[PDB]
Amino acid sequence: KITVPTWAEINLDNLRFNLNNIKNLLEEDIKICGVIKADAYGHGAVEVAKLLEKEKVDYLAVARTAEGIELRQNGITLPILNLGYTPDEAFEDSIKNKITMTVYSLETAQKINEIAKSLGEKACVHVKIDSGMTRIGFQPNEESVQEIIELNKLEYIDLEGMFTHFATADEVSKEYTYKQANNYKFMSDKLDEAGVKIAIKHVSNSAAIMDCPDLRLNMVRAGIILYGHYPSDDVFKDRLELRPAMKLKSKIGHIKQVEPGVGISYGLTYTTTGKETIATVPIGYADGFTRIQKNPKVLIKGEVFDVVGRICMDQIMVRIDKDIDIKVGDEVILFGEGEVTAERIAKDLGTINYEVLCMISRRVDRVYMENNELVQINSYLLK
Amino acid sequence: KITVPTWAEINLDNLRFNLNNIKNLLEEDIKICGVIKADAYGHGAVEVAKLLEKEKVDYLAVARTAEGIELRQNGITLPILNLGYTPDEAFEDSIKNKITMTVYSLETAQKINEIAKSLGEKACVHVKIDSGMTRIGFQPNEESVQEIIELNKLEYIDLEGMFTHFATADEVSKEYTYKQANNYKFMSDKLDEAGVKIAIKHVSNSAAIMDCPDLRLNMVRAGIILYGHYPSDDVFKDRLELRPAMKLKSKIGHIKQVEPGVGISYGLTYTTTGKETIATVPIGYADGFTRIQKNPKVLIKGEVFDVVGRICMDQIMVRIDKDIDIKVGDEVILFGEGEVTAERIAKDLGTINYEVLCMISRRVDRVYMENNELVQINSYLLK
Repeated sequence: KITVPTWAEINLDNLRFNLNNIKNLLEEDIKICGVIKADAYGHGAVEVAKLLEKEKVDYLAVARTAEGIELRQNGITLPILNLGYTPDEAFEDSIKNKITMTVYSLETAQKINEIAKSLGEKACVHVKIDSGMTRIGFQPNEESVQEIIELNKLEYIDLEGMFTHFATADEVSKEYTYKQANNYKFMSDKLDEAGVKIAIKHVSNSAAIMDCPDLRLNMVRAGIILYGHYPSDDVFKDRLELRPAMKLKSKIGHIKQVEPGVGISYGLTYTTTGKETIATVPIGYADGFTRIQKNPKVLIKGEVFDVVGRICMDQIMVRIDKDIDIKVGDEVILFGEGEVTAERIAKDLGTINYEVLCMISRRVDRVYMENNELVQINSYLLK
Repeated sequence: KITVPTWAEINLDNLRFNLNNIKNLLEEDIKICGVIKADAYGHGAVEVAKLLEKEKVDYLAVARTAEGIELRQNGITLPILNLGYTPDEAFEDSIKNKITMTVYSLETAQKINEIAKSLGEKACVHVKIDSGMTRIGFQPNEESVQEIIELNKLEYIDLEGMFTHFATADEVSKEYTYKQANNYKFMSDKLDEAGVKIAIKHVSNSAAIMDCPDLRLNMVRAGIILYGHYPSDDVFKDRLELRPAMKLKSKIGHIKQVEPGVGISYGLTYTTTGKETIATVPIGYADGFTRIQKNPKVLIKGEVFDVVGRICMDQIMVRIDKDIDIKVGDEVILFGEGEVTAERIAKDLGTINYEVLCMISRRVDRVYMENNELVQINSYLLK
């Protein structure tokens, strides 16, 4: 089966578990969007979507046209929303591929409308509101109320949805978040006033789903929690119980004994003290195991070990100070188990777990496990 | 043509320029191995090999079996070396695809042979000597020589080459490097003494190529210089002229004016002081524009601007203070031009230009320019 040295193992049961737990927090009538943007946060968008189809999620969310197109190429039938910007050049492909678009200007809706009209297709859109992330969206005002009314008028535009996103929900203070909600409420009340039916309204991310039950609306958007990681440590964790789905793994490729005072790797930034046992592992920075780390660690045979020297593009060196029966080809865990977590690496980096998950590079095959079985291998390099 | 928001643009003319100069440094006998591990350090391996084949390089190098196989699968016929570890699981595929394997043990060589025997195909190998980077390779001792002698005696092994790698060649002092060279010399002398023929002997990287003219053997391996970047700032730069080949480009997707005192993006880490023009660009950390950056910058319409806020997965915010005529849709350059360099980003990060080049995500399409013409677009996601 696995012919790569380094790979990412995704446990399907875990995803199933997480989602079901997610469901137990929701009333029968709240739609779930599974956010699988960025190759499903590194987990593999196509496979996750398949799973999400099996489990009857309502919506899928992507960041890019191609990302959605990818799923469609692989026979995904669920509804897809592109959470972000769609260049004019992609409008036509979006329509043809049934990618719901996000819009924050009437101008855009008009170009889209022109294209759909040409194709004799109604193009479906979701309107973003800027409630204070200040990233994309209509500003929450009367003009924008009018602009939206005009938008909804266009034929060849089906204004399915309206949504906003939250800056601060993962944090302890929800003041900004509720303030963000009112601004959305303002847009909602007004368009409703003007008789504009928007079928799906949604504002909640993972943190909001956990922390903020009064914010359901039509749909919620789950991202990180789907993969068994928390948004922050300040969310109400007891509310939702999670297993991480991913392990980053590798194999010992060389092991040897090194004399005292020998330097390792580029720059010779480490030297052995005494005779040391050194294992080389074929993962490096170009796999997404970043050189920036500083206190990089690995798990072998249940023991944590320090990565010594400079991390190379394709390789790392590890010191074996505990004594254990190891040999070339034994498995190594970079994160995903025990003490080695995406969270740990992230803290060391000063980034967030989301980035570390996303970091896994193209050449790392994604290997899928179900009921403790290898069920699927995906290469991004090979046919 | 380009339907993606964010792409990497590769100038072939630049690679050709870079190679030529490199070629200009060498005798009419010294082989070049084009080192294209990690998707050609991110520039797209297949396309880069194609060019390399066109300009007649001798050998190609990669980090993984699949990287080699990807090339083969794309019609590349040049000899390929996997500089790294090969798993047992991958031996059959290497033999079949004409991938030269690096070997640093007799035991692994026997295993290869046994496999080569059953396929009826001679398996071609290069032996790695550990001369002081302590990564992979034989220890340079007599016992090693003996084994190599033994190795060479195996039937479906063609021992084509021997090589080592340098830790500190990019440094001002070359004491370690020459020290490393001697160890190799030792191995090479002993083996000649034993009459083991060894067709290609090689040790030099880009740095050695530039500064260490005496270390050509049969072949030198060029990586970083091929892409028009320097291994370190301490090399003899003026001995080789380079143009960088890659540009990370995105497009403006939202512009707005922001009231004073208003927070942007995650955790509201930036607050607006007065009325500020803010552009939203569809690149983020999951494209490899890492969140880790303390001082992210972007260049638009000739001018550099600060990225403001925490970087998102797929999005950033840019503060436009100087006045220029900009329109949603206009191009944005993250790196590859002028003041915005990979080196800058690297310095900020605390890393090296090599990692930045590598960080480019799967979803960033690779766009190839020749003669000021777009000539090829590549999606890693579609088709």
